[PDB]
Amino acid sequence: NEKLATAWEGFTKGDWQNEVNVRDFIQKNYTPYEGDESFLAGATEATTTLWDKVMEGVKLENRTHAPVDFDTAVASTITSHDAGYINKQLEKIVGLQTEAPLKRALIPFGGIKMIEGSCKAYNRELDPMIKKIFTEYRKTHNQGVFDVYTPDILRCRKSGVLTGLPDAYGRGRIIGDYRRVALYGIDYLMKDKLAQFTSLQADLENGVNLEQTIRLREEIAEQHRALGQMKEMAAKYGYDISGPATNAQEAIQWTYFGYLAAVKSQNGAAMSFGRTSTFLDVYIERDLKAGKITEQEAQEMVDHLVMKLRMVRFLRTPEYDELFSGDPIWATESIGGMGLDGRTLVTKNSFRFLNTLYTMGPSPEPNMTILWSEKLPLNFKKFAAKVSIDTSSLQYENDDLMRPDFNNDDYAIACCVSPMIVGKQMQFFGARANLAKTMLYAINGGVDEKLKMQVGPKSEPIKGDVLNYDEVMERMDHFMDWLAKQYITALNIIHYMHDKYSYEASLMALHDRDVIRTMACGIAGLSVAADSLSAIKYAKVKPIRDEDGLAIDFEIEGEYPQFGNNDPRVDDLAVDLVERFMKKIQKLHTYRDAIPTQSVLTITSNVVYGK
Amino acid sequence: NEKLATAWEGFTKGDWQNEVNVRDFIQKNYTPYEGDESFLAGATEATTTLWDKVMEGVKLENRTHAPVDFDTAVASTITSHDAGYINKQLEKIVGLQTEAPLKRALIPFGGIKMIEGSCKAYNRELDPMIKKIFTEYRKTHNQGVFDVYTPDILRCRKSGVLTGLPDAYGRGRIIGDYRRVALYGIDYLMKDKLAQFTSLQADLENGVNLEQTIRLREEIAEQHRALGQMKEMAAKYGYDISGPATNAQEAIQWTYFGYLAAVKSQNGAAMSFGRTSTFLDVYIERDLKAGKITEQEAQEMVDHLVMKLRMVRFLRTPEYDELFSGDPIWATESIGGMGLDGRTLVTKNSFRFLNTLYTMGPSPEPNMTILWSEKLPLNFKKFAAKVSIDTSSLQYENDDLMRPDFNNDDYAIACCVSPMIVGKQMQFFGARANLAKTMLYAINGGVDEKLKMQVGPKSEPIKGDVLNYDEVMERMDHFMDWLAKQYITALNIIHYMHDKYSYEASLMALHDRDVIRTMACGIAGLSVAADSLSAIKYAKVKPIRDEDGLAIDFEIEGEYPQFGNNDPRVDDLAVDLVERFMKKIQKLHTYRDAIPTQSVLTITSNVVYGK
Repeated sequence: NEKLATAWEGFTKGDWQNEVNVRDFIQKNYTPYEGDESFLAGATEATTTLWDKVMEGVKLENRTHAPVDFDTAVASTITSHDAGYINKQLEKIVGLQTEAPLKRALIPFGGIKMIEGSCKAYNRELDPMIKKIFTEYRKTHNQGVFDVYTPDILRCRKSGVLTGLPDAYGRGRIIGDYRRVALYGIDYLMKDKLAQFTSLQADLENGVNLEQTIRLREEIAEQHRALGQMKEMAAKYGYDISGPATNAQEAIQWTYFGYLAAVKSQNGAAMSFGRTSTFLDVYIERDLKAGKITEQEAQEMVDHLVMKLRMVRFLRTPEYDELFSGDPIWATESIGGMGLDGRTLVTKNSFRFLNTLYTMGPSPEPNMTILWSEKLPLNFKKFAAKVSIDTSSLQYENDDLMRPDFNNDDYAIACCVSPMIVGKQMQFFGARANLAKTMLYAINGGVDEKLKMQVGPKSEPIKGDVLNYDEVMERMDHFMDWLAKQYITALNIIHYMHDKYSYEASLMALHDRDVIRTMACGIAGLSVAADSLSAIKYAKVKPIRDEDGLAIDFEIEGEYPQFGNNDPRVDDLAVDLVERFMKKIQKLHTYRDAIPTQSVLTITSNVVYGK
Repeated sequence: NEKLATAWEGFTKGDWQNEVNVRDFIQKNYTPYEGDESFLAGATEATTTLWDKVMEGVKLENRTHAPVDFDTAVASTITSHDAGYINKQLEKIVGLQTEAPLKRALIPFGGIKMIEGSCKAYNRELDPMIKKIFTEYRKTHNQGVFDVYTPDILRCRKSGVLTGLPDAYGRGRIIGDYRRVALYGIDYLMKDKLAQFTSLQADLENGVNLEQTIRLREEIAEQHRALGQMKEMAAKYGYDISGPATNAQEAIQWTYFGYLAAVKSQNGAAMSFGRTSTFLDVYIERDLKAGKITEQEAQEMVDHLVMKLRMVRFLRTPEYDELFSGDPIWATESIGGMGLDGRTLVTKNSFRFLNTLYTMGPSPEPNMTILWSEKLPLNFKKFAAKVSIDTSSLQYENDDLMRPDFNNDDYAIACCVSPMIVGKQMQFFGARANLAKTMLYAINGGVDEKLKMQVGPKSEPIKGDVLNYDEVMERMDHFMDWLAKQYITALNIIHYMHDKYSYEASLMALHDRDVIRTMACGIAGLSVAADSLSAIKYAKVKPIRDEDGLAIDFEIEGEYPQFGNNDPRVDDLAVDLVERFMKKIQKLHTYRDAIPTQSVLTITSNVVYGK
């Protein structure tokens, strides 16, 4: 139409011009780079003054072991907060979660009891109103879940067999395609969602999957709505993103706004930023080959961009705060990799992103993992190696396994869960089922002796001396049957509720209509379970019981292979264990039919050429 | 328990003591009465002073054509309001919706736009907060529906083919069994709901109907919760209803509290009070045959009871206040009838209830319909007749058709919808589909000649200067196909949403676990459609056309049989029409599988006995 023309200028025509197909875009006109870091540009006085200003707050957090500041009366949404800056006139890319830098907000939808816990712990008071609103009017995810939980699930939760269950707040391991905002503009994305909404009208009237169709429709309505609040939010910062980004600054700013909306409305742990570097590099490259921008100017926008990314915070409590234990924010950016066609996806921008670890120093948070492949440009390989040595801040993943695995070169990383083709997959974060604890309970009739609690079904402890691997596994297998039911039942409830009371509209609005859902399951204490199993069949494992007969400790006469030592008879037990569980799980009904998956253990065949 | 023990003092054993079976109770120990109104007792000075006090407010409403007063900042719930009285020292039975008599409240869950409309119309201002809460935090029924509605449905609503759709507030034609509160006490009902909740565990874990089981569980959790807030509410009025009512005053007060909770949390039109008179009469009879109470004292409690019932109000808008199309409150009480065993269910209380039309004068609101049977005691028959002549306030229904029809003697009336066996049935209020308009559109190619807009699928208007019954019906039948899909699709959406955003927890908490749901469909303009069809096949109907060849009127030449008057050649058309539609409808998928029903036209083969 009107806008498209002005801003699409120079871009090699392709499907991405007809349907939301970011992937085709990038592939159609991005510039693979084999050069080296020489072209790089250093920091800026603005960038440095800004970073130092922020650093103040960080130092304050470390020293305090608490948030700089957080709301106690405002319920965050995409548009609840006014614009907020570190230094208006100094920022090239703008946008914060609240009005003040590092000031954490209240995102009540996940659960109110958590917010109370935060207020309590960091010694402040929750505005009685906010509590009333999310107790009597708007039910929270947390509350909804616990209303449906079974006594047994609660019981498993207490013992630890099931752990890390996202039932108190954001489940989030969702990667919305934020590049869309930039590449298409809100208006185009909103019209698209209307076509999606309308495409469901036949099924609705025909009664084909009635209730699921009604749900998908309401969800899309909310997506639409969210996209609209996105413009409102951006507007508060003097920007109108209704149309597609024109220059490299808007491209970056748009993409970030899409993410800012996510970070203002949801509080999940692994809301990856996605695969952006290369995408944005087509906008930067363009403005360079035209004289509109300067390489140092570019670097500066990137520096301000990741700077914000370093600033995203979430109000937690001591336990869950990234400080003590607590999973960190996982704004992950996947870099480089190779396209299915063989060309590398490494771009100038790739170097630019890594460069931020120099310009603004080393930082873990804008968690940048490299999509490593044996065929990445050497200069790039070397640089990463250099950067890693100097900042020890980069992460890596084998692109040579994933690319061919998904048969897609546009996937992104999401922490502690399988990768996802951006905008095409939705992954329900399951937590972890502890197979180590499961094994012990199996041995002890379902009881947790170090707690004197009957967790699983009542059965007889393993009698006799010197544990017999065959018997132990027989017991362990029947117990894994039970555990599979508890675990999947929990996840079924958790995600039904999270979809109802905390639908990630702003992010789902940046996914296709029908996304592939999977129940990302996880396992805890696998190595410990494998070792214990090993010892049982390669040594004299004399159980050491007590008054009641419960295995309290274990004597091992002999030697056995340990986990992490590439020895098959253990790595085999580990593998066996995993598949046994997943096989058990996969026989059960899962909410919305998301297929159970796992990423704790991957198996494969790879040819290594020597000489 | 001790509670039950003393409370059931004298009551005949039965299944009603080991489970919630109000029906068995009543049947097991109630006293059929064949006597006459002589035992009746007149009003009380308290009752009269109270009524007059109230009458003030009524006169105020009539003269003002507006509510006495209504909240503008408080969101009503079961416990949001403090106790409220007319005269705290005079009242024998207590409880009001808000703090002040006839002061209407805000029940935001159904939809906020309606509340705004009320504030606007009766010239007052809605507290900006309440609006924010039910727009950004808690989504309303109304909003949810309109997010899913199709453009087509919208057209039907605007043209009128579909009318009275409950998408702006309470659907309500729900009869919660309020006698339970009295007969069992809250604690017993709460424990019972926890057995119901727990009975769903197996299905949940086994994945049998996963998502429906999760829903039923959350719904029961809410029922439980609601029963709990019921105590809290009653507590504010100095009462503890955790245990079963002991005397006749508590029985009445308990039952009413159950209803008060419904009227404080929901705003549907036909929330019948149920079948209470006879039930309560076993409590009154008991306290009489023991000297604890006096016949005049009894009458007084009843007078205060129905008095409250006369006071229940709901904030609406002009176009929906009782006067205009505005459906009235339908606190209906079903009286008398016969039990399956032949004994009459008419009791001394039956007369007592009718008596309130004398003691406090004639009133339409505590809509008392008599479950008439040829076998009711003559004295009673005469009295009703007398009362009707003097107050013209009684309603009647044929018990001889319903009793045998449901094969149940414990059903209750719900206005403009089929009867329901108390506590066992849930009826989704569908509105009315206008078959008259449907017929005209059929004749006119889908065009509404009045608003000049295509509503149904485009087709050619019937050709010719004279209409041919066979052709008209052929067109009418294909059009009814379309209408059936749109109507049922609308209802599907309406009730999915109403279950999500306005679940009648306090009432559903007084129903069994699994209730039979039906899509109570209705028809508008049937007589008009029948007449028109008649004329087409028994006369000469020539249509007067407009510039687009649409029939804007008709000239009839000759006489045609008219509806009402038993001429079967018109009434057969009406019947044919109804079943044609219902047959069409019943082929479609309905939400939660509620079976479509209708009560606009009943067909019955009746056997009489002469001599």
